[PDB]
Order: sequence, then C-alpha cells, then structure tokens
Amino acid sequence: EKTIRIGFVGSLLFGLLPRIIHLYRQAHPNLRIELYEMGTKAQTEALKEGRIDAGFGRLKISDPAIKHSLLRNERLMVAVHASHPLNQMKDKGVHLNDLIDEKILLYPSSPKPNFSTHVMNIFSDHGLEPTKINEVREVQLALGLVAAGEGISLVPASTQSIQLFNLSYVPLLDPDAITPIYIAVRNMEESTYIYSLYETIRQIYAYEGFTEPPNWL
Amino acid sequence: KTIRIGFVGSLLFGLLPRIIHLYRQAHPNLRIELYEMGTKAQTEALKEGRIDAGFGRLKISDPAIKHSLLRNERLMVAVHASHPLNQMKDKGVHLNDLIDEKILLYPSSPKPNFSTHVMNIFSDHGLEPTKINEVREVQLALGLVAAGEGISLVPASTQSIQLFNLSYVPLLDPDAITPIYIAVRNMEESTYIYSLYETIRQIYAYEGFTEPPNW
Ligand SMILES: [Cl-]
Repeated sequence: EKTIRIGFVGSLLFGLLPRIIHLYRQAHPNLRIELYEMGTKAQTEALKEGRIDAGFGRLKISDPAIKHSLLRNERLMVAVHASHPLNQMKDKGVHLNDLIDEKILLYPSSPKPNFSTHVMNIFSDHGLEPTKINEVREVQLALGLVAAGEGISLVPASTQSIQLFNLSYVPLLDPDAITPIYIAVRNMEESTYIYSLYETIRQIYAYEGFTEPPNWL
Repeated sequence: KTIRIGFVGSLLFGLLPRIIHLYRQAHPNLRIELYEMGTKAQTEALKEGRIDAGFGRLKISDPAIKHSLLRNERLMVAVHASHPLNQMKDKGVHLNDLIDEKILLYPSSPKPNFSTHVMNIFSDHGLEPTKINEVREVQLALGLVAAGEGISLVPASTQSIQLFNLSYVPLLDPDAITPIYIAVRNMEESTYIYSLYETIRQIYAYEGFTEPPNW
C-alpha cells in the first residue's frame, strides 16, 4: 500500500488532467492515488509540508523549497453572450484591445497571485487598462454569469468542455493571450512515482499531438 | 429598481441564465444583482431581505417564505465510458444497480442540500450505498468520475459539461428526479417578481415544458 498525493486546481478537470490520472491509475494498480483540490498558491505549503507530492497549477510562484516544470500553455478565449458584437468574430478571433470597455469577470476569489493576476498583467503589458472588472469565485460561475448577460470573461480553451445556451467562446489572437499549466514538486530529486507521473503526462500530450515534448528533463 | 436574485451555482448549467437574460432585456432600467448561494442560505436571505427571489434545489418550509415548484429535472448517473453501467445507457438503470459503486456526493455546503435528497431517494427504497464520498461541487465529482474514481448522481442539465470519456446514463426510478424551486417572501407582490415569473413561463413554453402554477 503505497500512496501518492496530487494537488490540483479544480478547473483543470475541464482539460487533460482526468485522462492523465486515469492512465496513471491503469499503470499503477497497487498505488493509492489521493486527489486534493487546491489553488496554485496553496500548493506551495502543501508540498513543503508533505500534504501533497505534486501539484498541478496555473502559474509559477517562486519558493526556494519547491521547483516547477511548465507542462504547456493553453490559449485564452473570450467567453461572451451570443448576442454580443464580439461573437461576430467567433471564427476569426479578437484582440485584448477590443475588450477594454467591456465588463470583465475575473476569477478565482482565492488569495493572490492567482489565475487572474496574469490576465490583468497581459493587458498592462500592452498599455491597456480594462475599465470594468468584477471578481467572481471560479470560472464555471463566470461562464454561467456571461450566459446570463453579466459581461464577458477571459477563460482557458479547456473550459469549452462547458457549453451553455447562448454562450460563445471567441479566440484571443494576441500571442501572449495564453495561460500556463505548471507541475510543482519539492525542490529535490523526484520519486519514481513522480517520474512515472511525468511520463504519463508526456503520453497524454503525445496523443493530443503536442510537441516539445514536454520538454522534459 | 433593483432586484436581488439568489441561485444555486449549478443551476447556471440549465435554463436559468436564458431566463435571466430574457428578463434583463425586458427591464432596461432594472439593476439585477445575482448572488450564488445554497438553498439553505436563500431561505434566510429572503427573510432578511438580502435577496428578493431564490432559485434552489429543495424546499425549506418557512411561514415567511412561499415556494413554487418550477419543474423536476431527471437525475442521471455520471460514469466513465468503460463502466459496466454505461452498457445500459439506451435503456437506463435503476437506483438499486448503483449500490456497490463508489458514489461521489456533492456539494459540501451546509445541509440540507442536493446530496441530502440524493441519499434520501436511496433511503426511501431501503437502499444503502456502501461506498460514499462527499466532494465540494458538481465539477469535482464529474472530473473525478472521468479520472476513474467513482460514479455520481447528477441533474440532467449537468450534460452541459462534456468531459473526455465521461458518459451520462438515465435513471429509471420515477422519483429519481430533483426539483427546481423559486422562493420569494410570503407577501411579495412586486411587479418585477411577477415579470420574473412570466419570463420563466415564456422560456418553459418555448422548451415544451409544463407551465408553472401560481403566482
Ligand atoms: Cl477557476
């Protein structure tokens, strides 16, 4: 009875993480896999304290006691109501500077830095100042509120797992309108079980046709 | 000209957003404030005047509050594509087929909540799930199911979320359903609330659903 504990940001369950876990489980039938939802920031102390062994997060927070590998970047999209003018560009995409005067829903509401830190930074990076920002608890809430007419939201491509009536996802074309997925571990040599997790990630990414790959070590 | 609406978050996967949007369009001078909260919290929020209408998954009887059952949603079983239960997707399964499986209950908010009704419908027929685990919200349950951890009972509107190798299987028990309520203060007579009711009626009519009662 050996155990690996994995922390993850909840919204990563809309992407490739469940496939990664499922394959990892098939490869390690004797392994107990414990899954703990937590924000990226929370994963730092969880790793240092040994409450988790690896953390899937959406940014890199530097702490000397942990280390990181960039798995991949997801494209950001603009979630809009179907009646919004922006939806006419659904098949071609828009840019950050098209969004400045819109009501933007940011998320999550957990301690900073979090997903939304980078979102605001990419605006600032090009001298853009969004004039109307609201923070909500998590992405699926933001999406439901967009469908209800509450504004727009910048969301990872993976959230297209959620399809709602009159909700549309519009591509964001700025090359830096992307959001990273990181794996974080203690700053020491990975265990055999963590190395196996890396290989499982590599395998799922190979199925998706991603190239790096990814990268790794 | 401000209306405050409380809602259970998972209701945003069904008809509620299109109801709110149609309602909003018809009231350009109305400020709509939307508050995510469990059904238990809506009851106190209504009595305390913090919201004007609450959309919930259950009825908490209180003399200060009046409820209207909008409709019942079918419950479905979320399973991994490879799960034996997914071989009965066309015909459906019954609650008594689920009893030996690891069932993911949710949410972890204060009780009573959606998981209360789910466990009650088993209890109502002398069925006791042998393996249960409570998770925070529906998307955690769904992701864990897709990851191979267990199964979950969910409202049919959950099918708005489609994950790789996640399948939804109909339940056949007539009472394997989950209600959607609107709750308002007992002496509520606001024109904006009347309009909200009528907007629900319009959307339901378009969907071919039964027309909700009083009002
Ligand atoms: Cl989120």
